[PDB]
Amino acid sequence: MKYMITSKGDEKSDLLRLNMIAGFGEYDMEYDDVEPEIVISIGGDGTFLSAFHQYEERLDEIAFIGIHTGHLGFYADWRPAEADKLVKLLAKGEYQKVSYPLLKTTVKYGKEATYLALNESTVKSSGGPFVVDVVINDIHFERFRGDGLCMSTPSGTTAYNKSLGGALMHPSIEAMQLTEMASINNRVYRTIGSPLVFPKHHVVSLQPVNDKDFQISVDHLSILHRDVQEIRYEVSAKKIHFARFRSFPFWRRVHDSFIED
Amino acid sequence: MKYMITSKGDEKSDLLRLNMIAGFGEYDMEYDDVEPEIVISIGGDGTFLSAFHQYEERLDEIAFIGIHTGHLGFYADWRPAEADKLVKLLAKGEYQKVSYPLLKTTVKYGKEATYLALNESTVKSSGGPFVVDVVINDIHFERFRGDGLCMSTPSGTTAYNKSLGGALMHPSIEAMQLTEMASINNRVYRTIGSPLVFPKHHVVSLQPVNDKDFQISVDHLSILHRDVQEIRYEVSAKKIHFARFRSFPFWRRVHDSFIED
Amino acid sequence: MKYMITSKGDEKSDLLRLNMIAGFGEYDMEYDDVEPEIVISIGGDGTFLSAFHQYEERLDEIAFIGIHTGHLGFYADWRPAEADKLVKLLAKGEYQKVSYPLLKTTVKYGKEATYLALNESTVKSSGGPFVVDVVINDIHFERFRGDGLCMSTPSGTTAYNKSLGGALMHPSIEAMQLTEMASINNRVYRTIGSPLVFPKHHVVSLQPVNDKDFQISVDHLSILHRDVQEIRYEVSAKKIHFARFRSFPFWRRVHDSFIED
Amino acid sequence: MKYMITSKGDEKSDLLRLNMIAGFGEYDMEYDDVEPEIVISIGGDGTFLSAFHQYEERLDEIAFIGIHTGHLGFYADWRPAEADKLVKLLAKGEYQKVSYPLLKTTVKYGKEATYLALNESTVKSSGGPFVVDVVINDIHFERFRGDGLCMSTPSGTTAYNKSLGGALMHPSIEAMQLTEMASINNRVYRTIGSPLVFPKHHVVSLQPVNDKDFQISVDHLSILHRDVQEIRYEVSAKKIHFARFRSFPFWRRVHDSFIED
Ligand SMILES: Nc1ncnc2c1ncn2[C@@H]1O[C@H](CN2CC#Cc3nc4c(N)ncnc4n3[C@@H]3O[C@H](CNC(=O)NCCNC(=O)C2)[C@@H](O)[C@H]3O)[C@@H](O)[C@H]1O
Ligand SMILES: Nc1ncnc2c1ncn2[C@@H]1O[C@H](CN2CC#Cc3nc4c(N)ncnc4n3[C@@H]3O[C@H](CNC(=O)NCCNC(=O)C2)[C@@H](O)[C@H]3O)[C@@H](O)[C@H]1O
Ligand SMILES: Nc1ncnc2c1ncn2[C@@H]1O[C@H](CN2CC#Cc3nc4c(N)ncnc4n3[C@@H]3O[C@H](CNC(=O)NCCNC(=O)C2)[C@@H](O)[C@H]3O)[C@@H](O)[C@H]1O
Ligand SMILES: Nc1ncnc2c1ncn2[C@@H]1O[C@H](CN2CC#Cc3nc4c(N)ncnc4n3[C@@H]3O[C@H](CNC(=O)NCCNC(=O)C2)[C@@H](O)[C@H]3O)[C@@H](O)[C@H]1O
Repeated sequence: MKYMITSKGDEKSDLLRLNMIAGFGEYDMEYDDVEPEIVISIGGDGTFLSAFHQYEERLDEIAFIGIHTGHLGFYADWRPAEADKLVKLLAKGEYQKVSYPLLKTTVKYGKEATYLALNESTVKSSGGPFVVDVVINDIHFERFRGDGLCMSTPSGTTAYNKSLGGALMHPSIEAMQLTEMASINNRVYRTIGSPLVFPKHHVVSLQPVNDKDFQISVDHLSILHRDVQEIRYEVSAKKIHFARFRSFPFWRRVHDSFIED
Repeated sequence: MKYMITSKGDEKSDLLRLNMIAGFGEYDMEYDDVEPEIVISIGGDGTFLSAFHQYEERLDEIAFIGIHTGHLGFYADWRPAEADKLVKLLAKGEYQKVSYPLLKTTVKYGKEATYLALNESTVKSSGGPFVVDVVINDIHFERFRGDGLCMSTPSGTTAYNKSLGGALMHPSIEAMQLTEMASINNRVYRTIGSPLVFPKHHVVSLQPVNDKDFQISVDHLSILHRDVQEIRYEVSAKKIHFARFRSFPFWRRVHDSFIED
Repeated sequence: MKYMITSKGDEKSDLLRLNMIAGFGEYDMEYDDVEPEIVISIGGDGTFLSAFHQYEERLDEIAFIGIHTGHLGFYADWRPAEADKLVKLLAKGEYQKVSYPLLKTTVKYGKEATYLALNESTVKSSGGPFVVDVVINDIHFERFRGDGLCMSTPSGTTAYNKSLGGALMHPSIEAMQLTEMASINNRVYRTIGSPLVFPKHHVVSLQPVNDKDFQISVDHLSILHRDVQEIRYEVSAKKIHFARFRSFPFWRRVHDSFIED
Repeated sequence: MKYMITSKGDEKSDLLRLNMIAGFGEYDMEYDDVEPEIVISIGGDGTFLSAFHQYEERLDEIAFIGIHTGHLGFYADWRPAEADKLVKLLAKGEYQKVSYPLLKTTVKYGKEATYLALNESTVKSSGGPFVVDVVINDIHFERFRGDGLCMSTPSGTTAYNKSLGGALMHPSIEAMQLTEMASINNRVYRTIGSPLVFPKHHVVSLQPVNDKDFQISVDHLSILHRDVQEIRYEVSAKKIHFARFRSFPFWRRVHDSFIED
């Protein structure tokens, strides 16, 4: 159907994109980057992230495919040499779609802004000390003092979540995971420490205690928010759809990226 | 209906059991510890664990209730002073049942033995070095060298799993979580490090590399197994049912047990 | 001899300062905040830190004493009710001095600036990704990718170092300790992970790989540095001297601050 | 002078030993495994550990050298191909000696046994729960509940200590480091969590609370001790001496063993 291709912008990725476009010209494939049904990302995981946010308002109409030009990307699971075979299989169709959960961040002021994340959503202070009350389904759970917090999707658990001590979570689990960044823990201040895994329909809310300015980052897009009254986290109802042409299981993907390949 | 009561065995718990029995005599409640429909545990989490394994062959016919005589137990969420009010509400009935996932361990030899866990199932070596290949859905994932491994249920994540760096997982998530015990990690030997969370129908298998003798512990019941060929982990199809009479959410339970109460 | 007193600035601390000054008027004690020999800090650990940096150019001529107005501070080990007994013992003299090691940070450009730390010296990126080569005594040790790094004094190991997984180190050990902040670790990027403890005369140097702008914080005083060519860490030759009037051992101080008091 | 050579016992190591002996026959070198002045270990770190304990009663009269037949050992820093050049340099002499601190474990009963460790000394329970009071210089510091504890030398910090979260410590620092094994931490039971680094002349003592049987392991030599009244740890006055023929710094050794080589 309709398709488009984003590139990292370097020489290698642009040429691959041009060759794939020329290969798509030899089928009934129309290039359309306004209402594509197939979005192809050529680059790394960052490039795939940019492609996701570029089309986040049409997630139900789009299937994503990643090609990695450098080393294996977690979302870009195709080597450049397989691009010709990918063009052919994609042209025919009859591929199966695979869906991963997403995370919804809502920021309220004193107005409401919402964001969608594929990796994670983190919160820090705008300079001063970060102090927030953590409220789970309207129950006050803890007062957090430290560098910040990170709320991860399942496919995000192998990213920033992993470096903060979080657990790696299979993407068929509709959940989100909260991890701490350097929390204070003494006789006066104490947090849970452990990562927390939340199911669908649970709401985690952050409430300022003193400072109301926070730096919020959704998939490394970092925005300063002033006069913040609440940050709410929940598993989104929207999902990202991947076009898959062969078996590449998640735990094998994890093995290749972290153990050996 | 039919019911029975287990006690920690100390003076305080025995007297509470006797008083509850006398209180049950004033209703249409028959004491039966062969085919009870209600099992009451008076003691700590250990006592509740013993009650679970005592009746693990009738989990679908039984609802559990825990009373804690010492401090708050995670499974024993009733104070002794509320025992009279518990007798009354239980006598009427019309309570709602709450189900938690369980973990199935299978041990093969050179014959098959299976176990059911409510907290976790761990594996260590019988003295020599512990070395196992970790296989996920028939895919070889890693070779583990270290002290041992721990596979946790959701309600178990606040137990041994928590002390090994695992994530705390809400019990409505049908999953199991694998955590490492002091793994070797240098240029020659390397593991994933991070905890792993597996959904229903995923099978994690441990395969010996050299030594075939392992000490396997299911809910602190520790058994030596010789001539072991495989240990398989998967989320059980069986579930434990709790009788609940009021709202005591999991994250509030976690807050009380770890933050403050 | 000569003395001065810094206060947190709230009502409670100002009144305590005024009362101690009036008590010092009844001895041969001259108030002098230009060349004091005794510096008294009334507040928390932050107030003590400010007092240290206010007089860092006369460390060999000054002994410090901390009074904590809120909860126990690690450096402020005197309760306000003991202020009168402290005035008396200090007026007589014949107290013993205790010395803690300090950390020297040197920043080079493309010029040289040096800083002295009592808790720690940390480095982050000015927004972009933080990537530095870590060089130990002119040996290239690792390339670090992550949120940042923290170099701690011994008395600092119970502060930020503690929240990043570092070890707690007795202050009689002339050393410094380096800990990571959320490092990337996969098949392509890998760091040591473990904290590193360095003796006197060892030099740890950070060298930029791409971005040359870093946010450097010495005892929570955070400064942006542009066009950075090198950050060098080493145990200082200067030491801070505490006046002590009774036995309050470090591990007891640690017990009171973290286990129970 | 006098010398002897221990081998791992496999074919490769025995032949190397025989060739080195024949090479030593061509100098004024007498083979003597009763009172050697030079001890050569051919194998891995385990083989070097066995050589250390074989001659622990003559540490001041002996210099050690390790040759690694498999991958790089931390104590065995010579490749087999350099054995001929090692024979020659050792025959001449005029080499410089390098000393590493050691750890002294003392076990008291209801009699006294002492052990010397080069890597570490650990303590576990003989089956039941491990519960000990931790006393630092006669000050009660904490009650530990968990799997066990590990007290490490500096050169041991890259071994078991590393896998338990401890810090890596340069061997010129006369110290010992204590790390936890899976400690219980909730509202009722709490430990320090962080590793602890102790200087020379500090004494750490473990005192049983209930069970008095402990499994104590000194450099992987594991002994059951019954009727235990106290386990005392302190930096030994004895030191191990290494013969060094060229610069191979500790942090380079660490880089090669963990980052890349
Ligand atoms: N302190 C920290 N430690 C560890 N990770 C941290 C971190 N701070 C942020 N992040 C993670 O970077 C994401 C944003 N960036 C693109 C990516 C993607 C990714 N997504 C996944 C996934 N789902 N699973 C497995 N690997 C994944 N990756 C892998 O990360 C490696 C690069 N990481 C870097 O940090 N660069 C420096 C700053 N970031 C960027 O400029 C752009 C690449 O190898 C890439 O392939 C965020 O969304 C965070 O998650
Ligand atoms: N090194 C280690 N560190 C941390 N935990 C470890 C551990 N080794 C094993 N275990 C856990 O003990 C369970 C078995 N025992 C009864 C319990 C239950 C429990 N279940 C839950 C739950 N689901 N959620 C939250 N808290 C829970 N608890 C809390 O543990 C505290 C006691 N722990 C102890 O270890 N005693 C010493 C040895 N064990 C026993 O004799 C009996 C009590 O406070 C009890 O209330 C196992 O199944 C493991 O999980
Ligand atoms: N993410 C993080 N997690 C943990 N600590 C972090 C951190 N970021 C920074 N720091 C540490 O704060 C120091 C600077 N601040 C005064 C202090 C002193 C201190 N010194 C010691 C010591 N030597 N030993 C034991 N406790 C000590 N304390 C204890 O820290 C508690 C407050 N901590 C806070 O963070 N406030 C928010 C930001 N900071 C400030 O505004 C002022 C007080 O209880 C105080 O008594 C820095 O130098 C860092 O070390
Ligand atoms: N759960 C655990 N996780 C991590 N380490 C653990 C551990 N349990 C115990 N140990 C450490 O094994 C030592 C005893 N063994 C010889 C060694 C030496 C060593 N010494 C050093 C040093 N100073 N610095 C850096 N590396 C060093 N090594 C490296 O350890 C690798 C093997 N480790 C193994 O465990 N084998 C299984 C059991 N042990 C043995 O049969 C024999 C080899 O690569 C060897 O070269 C102990 O003394 C402990 O320290």
